[PDB]
Amino acid sequence: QALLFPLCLVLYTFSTYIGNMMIQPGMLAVVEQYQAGIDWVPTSMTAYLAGGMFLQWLLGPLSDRIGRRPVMLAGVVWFIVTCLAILLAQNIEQFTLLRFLQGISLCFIGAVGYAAIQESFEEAVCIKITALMANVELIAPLLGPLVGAAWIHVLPWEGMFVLFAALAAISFFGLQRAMPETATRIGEKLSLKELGRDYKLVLKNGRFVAGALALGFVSLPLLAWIAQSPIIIITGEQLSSYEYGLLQVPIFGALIAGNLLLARLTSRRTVRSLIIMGGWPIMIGLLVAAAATVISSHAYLWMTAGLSIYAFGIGLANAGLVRLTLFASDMSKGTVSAAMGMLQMLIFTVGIEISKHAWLNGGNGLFNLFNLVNGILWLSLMVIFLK
Ligand SMILES: O=C(N[C@H](CO)[C@H](O)c1ccc([N+](=O)[O-])cc1)C(Cl)Cl
Ligand SMILES: [Pr+3]
Ligand SMILES: [Pr+3]
Repeated sequence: QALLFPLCLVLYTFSTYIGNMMIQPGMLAVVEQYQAGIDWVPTSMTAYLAGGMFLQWLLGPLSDRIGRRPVMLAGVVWFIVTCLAILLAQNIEQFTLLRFLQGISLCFIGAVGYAAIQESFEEAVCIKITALMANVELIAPLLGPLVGAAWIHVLPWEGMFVLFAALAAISFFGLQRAMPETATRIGEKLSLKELGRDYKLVLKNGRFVAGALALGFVSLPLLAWIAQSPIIIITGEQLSSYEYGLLQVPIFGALIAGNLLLARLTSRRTVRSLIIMGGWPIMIGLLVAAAATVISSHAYLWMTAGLSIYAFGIGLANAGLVRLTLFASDMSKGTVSAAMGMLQMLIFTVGIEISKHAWLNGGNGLFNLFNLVNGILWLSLMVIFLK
C-alpha cells in the first residue's frame, strides 16, 4: 500500500534521462534560435554529463549523515528550478552552463535514491524495483529522440523543459509522503580528508581501473552517436527528421535485443564468456562502420548497420562487465560505484568533444575511425582484465 516511494523514484529517474535524450534532436532548433554554429549541438550533452559527475563522490556520505529524505528532495527541487531557469538563457554559452547545472541532478539517483531503496525493502522486492529501473534506462534512448523529433516539429524547445519540471514535481510530492528516513549515521561528522583517501585507495586497484576505463571507452561510440547524429544525418547528409528517427530504431533495438539474449543465456553462461561473446559484434560492427565510410564518405546506411551490430554486443557484454568491475574492489560499494561512474563520464565528456572535431574536420570517415580506436582500447583492457 506504500509503493509510492520506489514508483516516484522511477518517475524522477525517467525525467532526468529524457532531460538528455529528448533534448538532442531539439538542439538544432536551439542553435538556430541563438544563431550559434552546429559545433554547439554535441556540447549540450557534454555539459549535461559533466554535471552528472560533479557531486557524485559527495552525496552518498552526506545523505548518510544528514538524511536521505532532505538530500533526495533537494535534488528533485534543484532539477525543477534549473529546468525552468534555462528558458531565460540569452546566448548559447548561458544555455550550455545551465545544461551543466541540470546534469548535477543525475548524481542524486544512484548515491542517495537507490541507497534508500536497498535500505528499505526486502532483497526479493529490491530485485523487482532494480529491474524496473533498468527497463527505463533501456527505453529512454529509443523513445527520447523519437518523441523529441516529433515535439520540435510542432512545439517550442522551451516546452520540453516545462515538461521535465512537471514530471519531477509529481515525483517530489510522492517522495515527500512515502520516502522513509533510512540514513544510518545521522548526526555524525564528515571528513573530506578521509573521503579523499578512500578515493586514492580505489584508484590504486589496477584491475578495477582497467574495468572502469573499459566501460567508458566501449560505450563512447554509442554516446557520441546520441550526441552527434542530428548534425551527421540532418546537416551532414541533408536528410529529413523522419530518417533521423528511423535510423535510431535498428541501433537501440539491437541494444534491447542484446539485453534480452543476455537474460536468456545467463543461467548457462558465466559473466566472462558473455563479455567475450559480445566482443565479436562490438569489434566487427565498429570495423564495418569505419571501412565503409573511409571508402565512401556518404555511406551512412553502412555506418548505421555497423553501429547496430556493435550495439547488440554492448547489450550482451556491458552488464557483466559492470558486475565484475564492482567486485574487482573490496571497498564499500558506495565508494566503488561513484568512482566507476565518474571515470566513465570523464571518458564520455572528453570523447564526445574529440569526436566532434573529428567529424568537423574529416566527416563520417573520421567520426567512425575514432569510434574504432575506442573499441580497440576496450579490447586491449579486456585482454588484461580477463584472466
Ligand atoms: O547509455 C548507457 N547508460 C550508461 C549507464 O546507464 C551510462 O553510464 C549513462 C548514464 C546516464 C546517462 N544519462 O542519463 O545521460 C547516459 C549514459 C548505456 Cl552504456 Cl547502457
Ligand atoms: Pr580514510
Ligand atoms: Pr571512511
